[PDB]
Amino acid sequence: KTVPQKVTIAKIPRAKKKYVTRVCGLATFEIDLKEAQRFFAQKFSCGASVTGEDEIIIQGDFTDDIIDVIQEKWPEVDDDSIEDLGE
Ligand SMILES: [Mg+2]
Ligand SMILES: [Mg+2]
Ligand SMILES: [Mg+2]
Ligand SMILES: [Mg+2]
Repeated sequence: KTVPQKVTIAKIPRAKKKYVTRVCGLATFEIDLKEAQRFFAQKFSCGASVTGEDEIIIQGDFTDDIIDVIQEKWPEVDDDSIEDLGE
């Protein structure tokens, strides 16, 4: 319906690695993005930023393993509810 009248601002870091991994939709599971950002940063020892309403950016390509990491950390994310958009 009507899109909310609302302004958001976010700083987004320059990518220093060959890739960045963008994670969207954790908030639709009521996962707190600050908690998620902390987990990813500590888990991977790479930079992680909250960059959108429902969006986290991780420095590095973690697409081969991040689905299993997310599902282990937040097991409410069932197999039918998470996917790599590059595949
Ligand atoms: Mg991959
Ligand atoms: Mg692997
Ligand atoms: Mg899995
Ligand atoms: Mg798809």
